[PDB]
Amino acid sequence: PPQVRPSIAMDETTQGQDDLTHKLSDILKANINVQKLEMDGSPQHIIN
DNA sequence: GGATTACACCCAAGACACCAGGCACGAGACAGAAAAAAACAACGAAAACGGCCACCACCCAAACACACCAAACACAAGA
Repeated sequence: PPQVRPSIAMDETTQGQDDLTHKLSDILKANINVQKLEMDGSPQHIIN
């Protein structure tokens, strides 16, 4: 939940996500990129 | 090859990504691969020349005998 990775406020209008949130976003991007290889051309040096 | 190295408290100071090559789409060229034909192997049909049996005659093989030579028990010699 967001409690484990809360955001914060820089100057009254700004927020950066916690490290875990950006890490989870990167994991999601990696997952979707994986689901973009077994659906089309993939010369075995991109799947790995 | 990692992993740990006093405890509490105070203050100040700076940053809170910018910018550059990859995915998609965006089009050519030999290579990844597919289609064809002509000189590659064989077989059917004709021609005549090489192969088989005669005919054939002169040259090599066997018998007879010659003289000649190699050879083998033993009467004699010998230590």
